[PDB]
Amino acid sequence: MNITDIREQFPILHQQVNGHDLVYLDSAATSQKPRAVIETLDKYYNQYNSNVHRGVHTLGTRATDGYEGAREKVRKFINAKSMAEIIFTKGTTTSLNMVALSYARANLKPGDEVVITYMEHHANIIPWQQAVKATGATLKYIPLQEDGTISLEDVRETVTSNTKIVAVSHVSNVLGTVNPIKEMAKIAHDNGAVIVVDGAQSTPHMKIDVQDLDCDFFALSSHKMCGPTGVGVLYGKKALLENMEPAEFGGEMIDFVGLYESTWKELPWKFEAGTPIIAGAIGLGAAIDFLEEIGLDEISRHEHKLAAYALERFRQLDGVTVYGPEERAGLVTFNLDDVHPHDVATVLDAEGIAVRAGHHCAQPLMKWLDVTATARASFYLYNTEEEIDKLVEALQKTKEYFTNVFVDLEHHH
Amino acid sequence: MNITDIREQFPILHQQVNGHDLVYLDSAATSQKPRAVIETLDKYYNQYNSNVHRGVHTLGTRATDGYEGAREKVRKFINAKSMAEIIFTKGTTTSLNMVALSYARANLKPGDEVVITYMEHHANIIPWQQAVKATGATLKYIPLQEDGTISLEDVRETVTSNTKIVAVSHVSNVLGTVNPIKEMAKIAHDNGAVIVVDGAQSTPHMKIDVQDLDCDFFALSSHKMCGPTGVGVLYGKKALLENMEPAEFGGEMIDFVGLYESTWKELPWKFEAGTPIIAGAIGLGAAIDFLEEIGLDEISRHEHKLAAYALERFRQLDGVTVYGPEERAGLVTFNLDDVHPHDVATVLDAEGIAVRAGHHCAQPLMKWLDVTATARASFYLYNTEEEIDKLVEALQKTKEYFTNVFVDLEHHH
Ligand SMILES: Cc1ncc(COP(=O)(O)O)c(/C=N/[C@H](CS)C(=O)O)c1O
Ligand SMILES: Cc1ncc(COP(=O)(O)O)c(/C=N/[C@H](CS)C(=O)O)c1O
Repeated sequence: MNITDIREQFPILHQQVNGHDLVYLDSAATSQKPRAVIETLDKYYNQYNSNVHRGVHTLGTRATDGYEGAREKVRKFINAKSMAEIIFTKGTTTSLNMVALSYARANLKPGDEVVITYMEHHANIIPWQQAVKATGATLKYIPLQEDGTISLEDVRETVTSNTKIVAVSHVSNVLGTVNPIKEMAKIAHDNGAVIVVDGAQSTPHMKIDVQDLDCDFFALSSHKMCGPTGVGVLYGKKALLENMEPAEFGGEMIDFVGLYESTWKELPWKFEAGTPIIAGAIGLGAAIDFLEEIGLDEISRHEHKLAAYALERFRQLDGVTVYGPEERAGLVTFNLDDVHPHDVATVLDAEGIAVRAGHHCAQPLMKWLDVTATARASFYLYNTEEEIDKLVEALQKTKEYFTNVFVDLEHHH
Repeated sequence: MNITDIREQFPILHQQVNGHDLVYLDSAATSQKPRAVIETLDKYYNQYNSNVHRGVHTLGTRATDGYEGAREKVRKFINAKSMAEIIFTKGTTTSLNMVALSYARANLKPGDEVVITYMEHHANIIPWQQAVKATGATLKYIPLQEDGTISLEDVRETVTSNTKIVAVSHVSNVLGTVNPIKEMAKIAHDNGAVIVVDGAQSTPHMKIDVQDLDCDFFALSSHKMCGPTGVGVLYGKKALLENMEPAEFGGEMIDFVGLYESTWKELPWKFEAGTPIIAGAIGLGAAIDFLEEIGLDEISRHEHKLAAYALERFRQLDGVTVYGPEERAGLVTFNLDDVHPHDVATVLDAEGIAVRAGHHCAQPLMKWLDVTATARASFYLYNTEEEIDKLVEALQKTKEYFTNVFVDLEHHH
């Protein structure tokens, strides 16, 4: 795995910001794309764009074969058994809302529980809050251990015979924790519940095999895994999708439409109403080909190396707190003592470094952490240890800078 | 308006299919894109892709300014009063489903009516069938005149004081009829109902001014108007959106998230959950700049010329039926006597010509027309009368060809 040759494929990395080489450490907010994906979108619009299915003309057939070809690439990439289980959506958030509307609101009654965790992103909280309110069910939270991991004993305790859905992140976008999803799915299934996995932050960075995880649903976003914006996938086991009703209705997802009643197409098209995200899905297929050629296990190994390096170097800084466990995915969320993280991010961008500040769409977790906001640097296959050095040197300088302005200000008054 | 200079901007037009120059007459299924839009997507991914809002770093700020900049371009393009009324969605179909879920299912009771028309596309039928079933309301259809137009007297008769929603196409994707939306909105409003306008086939081809139409909601798709796939808009009057709940829930559309309850952001972001369709929406902004530079009234005038030319030349063909009115948008749906339209489309694609065959997502209309399927040639700003000549010459040849094989076959047996 040669990071020079990989970085050469991403045109956006090669520019300056504020007079310094760009150091992009915000891939958990969104990833950058390689020429193979951008040129796949260009070839689509320059050569074979047309609407898909009912192919009667040559371009239509090429676009349809491109779109359904990318569906098979996704199926193989997450090792689903069938294309019927792969639905294209606009992103993880819409995929999780479809499960909450079509599966939860059909299957919850008073007394039933949906169980989630305090580290969930909003997209894997709010649809369940609304689904339990619609149905009179109960929402419950699995508690976290002090390092931000989940114990399977707390899972066993929280999940009961009244639990119908457990919904949990594969990897946290704030703590970097990799949750024990395969063992959580066994506990859910032992209690008669399904498990819904939010895979937005695991899919780009490590191999996913839905048959080994035995998850009932799994959701992911293209824009975090070198693919186009505006596209995602919902995987669900075929026997559950077959019994769920559509979340949206219109052309392409019907078989017969009468004045008052309609019948639906087979899977997966039952869940894809209207003209689909044709270019984006073909571009996500190209992103998967690109990542597979590098190797997801190679990419996870490089991120293990960068995360171990970063946590060591952050422990060299005084006055910095990092949240979450030592064993983790490729990201570090932190705060500097006495500097607001938005000001940390502002000053780092003046040195060319892009990180994110705020609650990262996880307000209940920030409350658990007893902070109002954090800064996060996150890594992917095109980042290097030299970029981590630049980050830790800039945080040192930021600390000294805010120390010096404070000392100066205090002496002034 | 110079069609040579416009066609030079669309790289896809310049190729052969089956050894003949491509003649693309399927823009009502999807439009082709000019280099200005494809290069806007390339510049986004090559230079300033990042996630949007809470901008702390330079690329994030550029992408956010691009995305919200395209929102203002849309506002001005349809003459909405505020960006709060412009919501980005994945397409017309999702925009109409959001009104059916968030407005209709909140506002219908037994005895209330939703009124639509027999020429509606499925995307403006099925969400209302489901919304009235969910609520116990009643679905009613405005009947059509014999040429496939709607009389305002039938509108007045169908719409009653129990009607809460009238939903109607601006332009039919099969008949080419341009419906009298501004006068239908007055009739709806006089009865206490809102009007929902499906503008998928009008927006690409003629100026839209939502203040003059006085529509309460209006839905459109980027891919039909020279823009990227996977993106659309829902416009709704601000006072109606402010009272509607979100259709999907997650990050970006909240203000506060507690364990069990959340509060929503202001408009329009209340309706945009999760990472948005960043590249696609910036590319739809480029498509609008491109169309505005040509002039929507110029484009409508060129399509009036092509449609008048086509209807005259089709009346030169024996054994061909065209459906719908003489005054129409830029499309012609037809059948050849005794040839199935799928075989018409197959044979035309052997001469390089792309048209569409089937029910065009309007099965109740096909039943009204007493056919099971039709062929459709549809035009846009890059098509010419020479392409119509090629179409009518090929239909003549198709007719003779099927005549000759039949005569031959009959003599054989
Ligand atoms: C664990 C996890 N779950 C769901 C989401 C929502 O994904 P999206 O915004 O692509 O719909 C995300 C996206 N998180 C944001 C922006 S992707 C971030 O971490 O900056 C996520 O990380
Ligand atoms: C009048 C009208 N209403 C709604 C739609 C659905 O638009 P989309 O598929 O972009 O969600 C369409 C799209 N019609 C199809 C494919 S765009 C066609 O006519 O071939 C339409 O024409």
